[PDB]
Amino acid sequence: PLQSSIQEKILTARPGDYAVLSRGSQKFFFLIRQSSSEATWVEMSEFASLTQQEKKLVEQSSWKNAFHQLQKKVYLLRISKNPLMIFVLKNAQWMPLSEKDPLPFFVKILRLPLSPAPSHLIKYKTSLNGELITLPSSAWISVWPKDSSPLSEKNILIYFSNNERLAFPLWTSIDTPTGTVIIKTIEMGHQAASSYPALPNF
Repeated sequence: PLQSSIQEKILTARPGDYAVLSRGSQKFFFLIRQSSSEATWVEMSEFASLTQQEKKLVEQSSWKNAFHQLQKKVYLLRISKNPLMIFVLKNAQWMPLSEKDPLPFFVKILRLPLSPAPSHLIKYKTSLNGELITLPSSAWISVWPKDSSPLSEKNILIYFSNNERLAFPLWTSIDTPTGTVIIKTIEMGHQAASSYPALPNF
C-alpha cells in the first residue's frame, strides 16, 4: 500500500542534498545535483581509504566541507522515465558507459521495492554527522532480485528518517551467505555543491 521503491524515494531529494555511506573500509559520497520533471542527476564518488592526515580535516569540519581536499571512481547518474544512463569521469569529461561494469547493479538498487516493516535494530531474547541510526526512523523491507550473485533473493532492511526532508537511508542491512552486511550512513545534509565538472549538455 505504501509500496514504494528506492528510485521513488531518492527522487524526493532536492539539489544539494548529500549523504556519505560506509561499508567497512569503503566510503561513497552521494550528491543530488539537479532535479527536473524530466531528469534527476546524482553524482557518486568512491573512496576506499583516507589519509590519516585527511581524517583530520573531516573531524575538524565535515565530509561536505572537507570534500574538496581529499586525495577514487566518480559516477554520474541520470535518472528519468527512460532507462538509467551512467557516466564516469575520465580526463575531466563525463564519459558514457557501455562497458556495463556497475550499470546493472545500480538499476537493481533503484528498482528495489520498499514496504513498511518493524525495526530489527535490536534482537531481544546543513550537516548531520555521526550515529545517524539514533535519529527517529522507520524500517522498510526489501528483497534483492533473483540473479547470479550472493545477494540473490536475499532480504534487505532499510531505515529512513521520519523526516521526509532527509531522503537518503540511515542504515541498510542485507542478508548474505557470509552473514549480514551493514551499509552505514555516517553523514547527510543539504546545500552541498559539486566539486566536479558541470553536467553534460544535451
